[PDB]
Amino acid sequence: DQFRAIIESPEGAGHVGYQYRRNTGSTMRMVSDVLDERVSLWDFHCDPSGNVIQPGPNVDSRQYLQAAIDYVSSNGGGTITIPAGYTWYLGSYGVGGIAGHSGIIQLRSNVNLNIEGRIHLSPFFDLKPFQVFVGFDNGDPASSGNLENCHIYGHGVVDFGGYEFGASSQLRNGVAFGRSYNCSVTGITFQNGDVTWAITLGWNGYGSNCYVRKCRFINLVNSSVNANHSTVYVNCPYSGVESCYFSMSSSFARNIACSVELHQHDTFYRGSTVNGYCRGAYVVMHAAEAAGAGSYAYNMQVENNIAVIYGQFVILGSDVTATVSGHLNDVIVSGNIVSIGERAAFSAPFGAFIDIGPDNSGASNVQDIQRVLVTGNSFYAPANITDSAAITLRANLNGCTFIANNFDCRYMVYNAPGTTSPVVQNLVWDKSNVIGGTHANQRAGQNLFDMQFASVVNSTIEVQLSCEDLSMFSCILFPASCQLSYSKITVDSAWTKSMSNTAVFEGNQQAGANVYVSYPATVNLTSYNTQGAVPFFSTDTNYAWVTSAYSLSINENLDFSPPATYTNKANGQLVGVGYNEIGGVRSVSVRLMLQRQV
Amino acid sequence: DQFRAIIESPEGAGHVGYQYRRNTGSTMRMVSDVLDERVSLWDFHCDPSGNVIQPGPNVDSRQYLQAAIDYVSSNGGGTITIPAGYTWYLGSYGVGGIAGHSGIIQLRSNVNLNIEGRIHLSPFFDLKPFQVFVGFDNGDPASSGNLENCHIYGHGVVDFGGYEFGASSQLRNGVAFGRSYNCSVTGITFQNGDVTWAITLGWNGYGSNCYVRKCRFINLVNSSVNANHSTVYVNCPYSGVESCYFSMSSSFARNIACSVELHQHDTFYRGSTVNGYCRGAYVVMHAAEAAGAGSYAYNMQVENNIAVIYGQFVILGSDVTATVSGHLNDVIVSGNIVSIGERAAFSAPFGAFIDIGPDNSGASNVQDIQRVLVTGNSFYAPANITDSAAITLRANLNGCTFIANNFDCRYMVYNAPGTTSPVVQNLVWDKSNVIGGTHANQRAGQNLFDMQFASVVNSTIEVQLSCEDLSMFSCILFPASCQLSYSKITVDSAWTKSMSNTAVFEGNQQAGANVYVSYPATVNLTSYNTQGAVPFFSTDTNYAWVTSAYSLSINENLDFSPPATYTNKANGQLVGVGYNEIGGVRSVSVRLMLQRQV
Amino acid sequence: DQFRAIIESPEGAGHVGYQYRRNTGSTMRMVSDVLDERVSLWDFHCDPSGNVIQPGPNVDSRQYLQAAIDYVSSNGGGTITIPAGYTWYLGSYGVGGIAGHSGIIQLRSNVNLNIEGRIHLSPFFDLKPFQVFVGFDNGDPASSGNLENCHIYGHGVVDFGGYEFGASSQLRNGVAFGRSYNCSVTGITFQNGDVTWAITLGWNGYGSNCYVRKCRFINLVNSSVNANHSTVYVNCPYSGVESCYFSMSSSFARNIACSVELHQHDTFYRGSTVNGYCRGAYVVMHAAEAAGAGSYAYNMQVENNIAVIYGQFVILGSDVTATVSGHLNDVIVSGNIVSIGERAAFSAPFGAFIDIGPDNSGASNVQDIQRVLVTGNSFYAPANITDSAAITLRANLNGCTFIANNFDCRYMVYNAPGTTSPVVQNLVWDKSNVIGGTHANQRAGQNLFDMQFASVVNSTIEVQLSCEDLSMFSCILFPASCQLSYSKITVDSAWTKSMSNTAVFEGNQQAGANVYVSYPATVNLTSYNTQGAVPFFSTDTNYAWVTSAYSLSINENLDFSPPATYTNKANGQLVGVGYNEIGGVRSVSVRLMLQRQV
Ligand SMILES: CC(=O)N[C@H]1[C@H](O[C@@H]2[C@@H](O)[C@@H](O)O[C@H](CO)[C@@H]2O[C@H]2O[C@H](CO[C@@H]3O[C@@H](C)[C@H](O)[C@@H](O)[C@H]3O)[C@@H](O)[C@H](O)[C@H]2O)O[C@H](CO)[C@@H](O)[C@@H]1O
Ligand SMILES: CC(=O)N[C@H]1[C@H](O[C@@H]2[C@@H](O)[C@@H](O)O[C@H](CO)[C@@H]2O[C@H]2O[C@H](CO[C@@H]3O[C@@H](C)[C@H](O)[C@@H](O)[C@H]3O)[C@@H](O)[C@H](O)[C@H]2O)O[C@H](CO)[C@@H](O)[C@@H]1O
Ligand SMILES: CC(=O)N[C@H]1[C@H](O[C@@H]2[C@@H](O)[C@@H](O)O[C@H](CO)[C@@H]2O[C@H]2O[C@H](CO[C@@H]3O[C@@H](C)[C@H](O)[C@@H](O)[C@H]3O)[C@@H](O)[C@H](O)[C@H]2O)O[C@H](CO)[C@@H](O)[C@@H]1O
Repeated sequence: DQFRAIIESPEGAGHVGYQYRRNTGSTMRMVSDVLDERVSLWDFHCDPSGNVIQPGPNVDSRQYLQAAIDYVSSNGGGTITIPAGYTWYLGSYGVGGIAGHSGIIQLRSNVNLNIEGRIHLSPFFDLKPFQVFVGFDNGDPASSGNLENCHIYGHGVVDFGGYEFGASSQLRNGVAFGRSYNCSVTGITFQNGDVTWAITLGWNGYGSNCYVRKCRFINLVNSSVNANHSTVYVNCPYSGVESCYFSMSSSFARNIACSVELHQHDTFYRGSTVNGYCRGAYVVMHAAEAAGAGSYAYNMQVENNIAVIYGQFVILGSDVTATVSGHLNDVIVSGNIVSIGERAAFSAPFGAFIDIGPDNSGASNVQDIQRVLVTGNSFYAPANITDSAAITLRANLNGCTFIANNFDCRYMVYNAPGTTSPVVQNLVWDKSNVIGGTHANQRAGQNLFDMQFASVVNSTIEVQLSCEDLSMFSCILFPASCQLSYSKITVDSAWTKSMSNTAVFEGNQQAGANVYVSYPATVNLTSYNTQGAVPFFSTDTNYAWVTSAYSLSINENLDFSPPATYTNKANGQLVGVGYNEIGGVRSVSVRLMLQRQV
Repeated sequence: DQFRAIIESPEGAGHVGYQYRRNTGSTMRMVSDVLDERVSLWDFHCDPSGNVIQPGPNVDSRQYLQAAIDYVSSNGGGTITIPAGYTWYLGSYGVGGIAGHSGIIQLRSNVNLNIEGRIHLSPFFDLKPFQVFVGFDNGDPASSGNLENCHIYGHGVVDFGGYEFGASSQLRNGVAFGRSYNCSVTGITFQNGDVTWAITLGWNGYGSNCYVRKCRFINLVNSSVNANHSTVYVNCPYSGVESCYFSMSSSFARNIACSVELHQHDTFYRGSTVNGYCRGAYVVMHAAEAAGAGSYAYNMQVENNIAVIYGQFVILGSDVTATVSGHLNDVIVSGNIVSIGERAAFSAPFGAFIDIGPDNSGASNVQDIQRVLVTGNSFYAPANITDSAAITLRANLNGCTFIANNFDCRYMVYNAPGTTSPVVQNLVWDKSNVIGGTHANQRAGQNLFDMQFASVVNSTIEVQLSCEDLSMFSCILFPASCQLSYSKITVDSAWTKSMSNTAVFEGNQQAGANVYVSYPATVNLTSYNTQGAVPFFSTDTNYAWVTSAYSLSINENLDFSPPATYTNKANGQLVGVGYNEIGGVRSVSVRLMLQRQV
Repeated sequence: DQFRAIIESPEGAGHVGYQYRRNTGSTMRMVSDVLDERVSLWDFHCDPSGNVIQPGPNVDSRQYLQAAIDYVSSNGGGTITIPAGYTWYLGSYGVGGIAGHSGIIQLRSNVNLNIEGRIHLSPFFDLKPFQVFVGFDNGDPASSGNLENCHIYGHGVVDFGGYEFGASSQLRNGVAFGRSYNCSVTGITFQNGDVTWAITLGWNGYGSNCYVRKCRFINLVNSSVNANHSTVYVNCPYSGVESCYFSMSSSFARNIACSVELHQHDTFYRGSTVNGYCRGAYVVMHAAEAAGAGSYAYNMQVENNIAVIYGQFVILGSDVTATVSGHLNDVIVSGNIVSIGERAAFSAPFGAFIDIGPDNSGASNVQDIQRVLVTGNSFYAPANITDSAAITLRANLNGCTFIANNFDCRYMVYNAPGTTSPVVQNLVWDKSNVIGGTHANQRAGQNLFDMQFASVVNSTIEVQLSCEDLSMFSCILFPASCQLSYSKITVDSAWTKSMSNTAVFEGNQQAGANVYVSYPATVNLTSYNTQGAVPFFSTDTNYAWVTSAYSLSINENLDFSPPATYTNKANGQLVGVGYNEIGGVRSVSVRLMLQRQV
């Protein structure tokens, strides 16, 4: 039986003819040709005699998956399926160029992985570093070639085995695409680990068009050893994260974990849900990462996300090295709904919607951050969380614009006294920002806008309360150490009638030539005796800076009326003309709106 | 011919050898192994002798599809293809655990359906209830196990046969995922029915990570019998609807159909287009649904949708049962563009962008709704639609914030007089909301903000017109039955010069100690005779509450000038100091901005 | 060997039995049946004897791909794979109905293309027109049938060969879906050409539910011959573009290329990144395109995009033909972050966030554009780019509303003097729009809001600076040729103290009966001699229109004080009552806020 021998051999399929649907005009093929149109791990998961090996906890699938990728790479590419209904364990390190990255599998250009089954790490990796899928082809990323056109997708799962880090200095990753152009991860669930990142895109600005979409990241920090975690790190331009789910349950994640970092221009983070993390996203130009795409991170978008976090939602930064200066500009943060989860005050990093963070070494005088728009977001922190702010402004800021947000937390603008002394320019807080009332009555000894800065210039703060909080010391306070110039600071009178202090300038900074200010105050006045039109003058002489003032109080009297409006005099008194129906010296205490140049 | 017999048998493929692309290092397989990597309905759509059966209107495909799902379930899962180019009819009910749900097909964990062809309901189902795909495994959902990792996707179609409901009490559904974790529907067209829902996600808070993406829902209500319709009902957290299309053509849909309901925390509805529906989305915490995820619906997002509807866009609610109280908070509604379609006034449910709706029994004193941000939306209703409002505020409200919207409809804030008397707290209407002019000249007898409430506290209404409408009775009216306290109510003077009434307080509520108000009014004044500085006093004594007023009128006179600014007196007169170049009693009628504590 | 003959024949696979996974309950099939479940180009890419032909630059694959589409069409449809690891060249025109469209491949209903490999145009097409994939079935689109349920998707590539246009009048396209219902392109990279469009959806309003998602468009203009380019043209309703990437590198693209055009109702452009283009999106109702969906483009959404462009971001338009009038309304532009790329002033079309453009023939008196909301966007242009505006308002406008944007460019509102004279209604510029300072000191001879119109009615401009720019001639200027009525124009005083001109009305238009205005000015006053309450009067008589004015200056004097507030007199003087502690004629120069009816 010669024909029998061929048919039963591995070339058997190549001798059975086939023509699509018996169509006379279709290609006369062999069964093997049609089967060759697809490829799976089963086609490489075999022993040296070619007998298929069943996957399992006792089998290391690494070499077989690598053989599949290497082969498909050699044919110009394709898509390898990792079959559903099986768990495929990885139990050794890869070799060659990915060894320097603690790599397991080496990705190759044009070779996609359709992961329908589960990929699981074996206990070999317990307490060890690892990067599961690596797209670099050299231990030195600077000498690595590119990875192009590599997509990982499916309904499958990458499971990191639950193993803790062995040492804080170790690094662990799921997918490092490397110097990556047109690469993506879609649909995959990454779970059950203690890792540094789940996915990294690009390398120091090298790369383009890399995306993470519709992925889940679940419980990826689990130990006190883990130094730091950011689930997706975007280090190439024209790249981003969309429609993903991020969840952590460990206490440690609330102190160290961030969902996304955006580190190059034209990058985005949109439409995603975050729970249990410390931080939402870093948006930062690191000078050390400026090689591939320049020293500017611009066109940065964080939009339409949903988050419960314990520290800061968006952290802005930029820094310098010996020879390069990083710049961050043209950022939009819009449409996000964010809360600080239930926690004790000071039990996690300081709660904030926006943080202007110092560099990794703690320097606050290196940053060049400007042209940032924060608009149409909602932020909430529970009433007990003292450490919650719309913005913690902890390093030099060259501009940030807030319009039409709803911020319901302890502070609006904050920086800790006796820490950094930021230089602030072009901070714009529009009157359309609504200040919520959750923290009313909690603010004893506190200033709602606590302006603990070296200096403030070209800034606008338009304070509008929407309910009373008589516990606060002031709506806005500038310590004497903070210079203030070419700025507009206003406090709307609504809900302020009973406040002893509204705006406080501890160095009398509101007297500056180009400071435009208005706020309520209580003023004692006394009139002359004259019947008829009669002047009223303030008893105090603290108003040399006031350009006009007007009454916010009713007049309980019949026989006279104080002035509706006032100007000042050289000695610092207010003066206006009221009316004595009957003569007599009058004395009244009136609530006035004090105005300077507005 | 022994070998011939084996090759022609069903085990024939298992005797033909194959090795991928003749690669010496690839697995030596059999053709059957490679074919076994995929699975379709054809592999189960056969008679008892194993002969394939062709689908068609005369064939019930249910048992075969169920057999396929049951089998793949037993192997740890996979994806069953429902082939393109065929219509597969379902013509009987399923059995076992899904019978209590009028179920047709029972879904099982890890078994995906790739629907490329059409699934059609046979006339067996005419006038009957049905739920086409059911993920519960018990008639009692409380005793049901979970459905996990079940995805339905493809370019295919579920067609409900056009059959009307037989009775209003019947229920019909397309996909009920059940107690559903990591389940989704993507790409599918659901059409041609009279159903209650197309898709339901979760059960009373049990479930997670369920999504509906890139689906179409077309003509899914067609009869007067249909009691109610919501196309997608999201009843588990961390779930949502994205990039879907919803269309109805029936008149009945304009009165009963909603596109989406969001009923648990961290849920979303984004980027979708709606036409022909009554309602856009319910966003509600039902106490009766609080078992799986708690009694709070928070982190609720409705964003970037496009809608033509006939009733209300977003309906907020919360309610209670004997032992549980539902709460709704931390909601964002942003970036939506919505219109009321062409219709006669009062011909469908009352038109609204936001509705604060009573509970199912009509109770308006059970709701706990707060921390809602409505920002950056546009709403339009044609000029004839009397029943159109930015917000219909019909039940107790604990807070809602409007910033930077464009509302072009009959009313801004409305509630019907002599219906409910809501208790209102923390209603914030920022001055950045633009009020359109489509309904100018239509408002005879109407108040633009009709404050028909029991009480209003800690609220802000900053009215800014952008064109004249002298037909309206007032910009804002508070009936004497509505208490008003700790609130700010302002009417900007632009386009108001000719209005007889701007703000109306029928119980003189603007006199409250912590009410901050400003609005224009016309006032008659008379001066004393004195040459020189001379007082002017109002003829009326209705101004005991005014803290200051200033002129909005020019002075046509040469020989005198009235005061630019006024205060009040104990008897309720305004008083200010003007100037008589020549003596004489003066009498003038002036438009003033009346101010209280602002 | 009779059995051998059958097995080796093209019917061989139809004689080898198969039963899925040896399941006794599965269908007893033949291998051919299972292989027949899929279909690829390999099944048709053969010679007349049925021998497979290898693709390559020397092989025209067109006829084979067409045969595949024609065949699958005949079976009710399916998905044809274009295999990965191969480049498939097209080298001739198609025949029949697509010839009138210079068509290569004719698409057919229900036949999807899964493009995993590359499709490349051969040099046959150099200097020639072409439309690669055409869904029309007639040379005359008006006589064409529909294309339904056609999806093109995959990780593959359409490469236009780099060939330049041969003549400016030629047209080139990638995918013309035609009269297209439920058609889409997903994941595909279109690159390396000189084309008119990459994708067109619909035809003159005929079509529905067509989408372009997750596609890349790279370097699709390369010559001075190319007349015009818009990458995706949306010409059917309920359709749009989402999550796409658009990049150009040619200088010509900066002058002629637009990323998207939206031309019918309920269409969108979202979540996309654009670099190197002239324009972002046209949003236009062309009367010539009103056949299929009506003469109104409404529910138009441009949201959450990222762009670097050289001309205009969003261009609005509508026009008329002999018998049809186009209307554009109900548009939202929100959440976009856009910059003008580095370029010399006037070196590309005039930079703008919004352009109200004239029609194709240059007519500016045909447009009906209204109910547009522009909110929560950021725009930046470098300081040297004189030709940069938030809005270039160059044709009649019936309404546009700006709320809560950040605009950092040369002009806010602009139209060139001595060009068109638009009639403007319902232009609303809310005070929540933040005006950036990049162009401070660059504005010599320029007006920030340059109101070069025939007339302005029912409009609001609330100017708020956030830093000083004393170079500008004025904040807002109306030439005498521009009528102004029923409008509100205000200039906030912050950063204006040193400006000689704030608001300028060259025809004294601010005196209109229903003009509501406020702005700062410097005024010289002189008092009478009288000790005590004493009048101050302006020296100039230019204030007959002023209803009130108040001091923006401090009083450096001890012996007297000028009035805090003023009204006017019939002769055009201001007058107020100040106070002389000691008698004497006083003379002062004061900065006042002039107010009319506000
Ligand atoms: C400036 C820089 O090194 N950037 C890295 C980036 O590094 C981050 C750093 O920005 C900071 O965020 O903290 C974390 C700590 O978790 C990172 O630092 C750690 O990792 C870097 C990167 O690691 C090296 O380079 C990789 C490409 C190799 O695969 C890896 O084996 C290792 O050689 C390391 O230099 C630090 O010492 C370590 O603390 O990380 C991103 C994402 O991986 C990378 O793109 C960028 O170059
Ligand atoms: C409190 C509650 O029952 N919630 C149901 C939800 O029910 C809605 C209800 O919220 C209201 O919206 O009106 C509609 C009417 O169209 C619904 O009520 C109708 O359906 C419910 C649910 O049906 C039962 O439970 C299902 C899980 C079974 O499959 C079904 O066979 C039936 O036993 C019913 O109790 C009402 O009497 C009926 O009027 O509906 C959602 C979505 O299905 C569900 O998740 C939730 O538990
Ligand atoms: C009114 C109109 O013709 N609309 C066309 C649309 O045409 C655009 C036009 O709106 C303008 O934008 O400039 C460009 C120039 O690049 C277009 O005009 C050019 O193309 C049109 C359309 O071409 C004809 O009709 C197609 C359906 C055929 O496939 C083609 O072979 C040709 O017969 C042409 O009439 C102009 O003369 C030419 O300058 O284009 C869109 C998208 O294709 C189309 O849907 C709409 O009908």
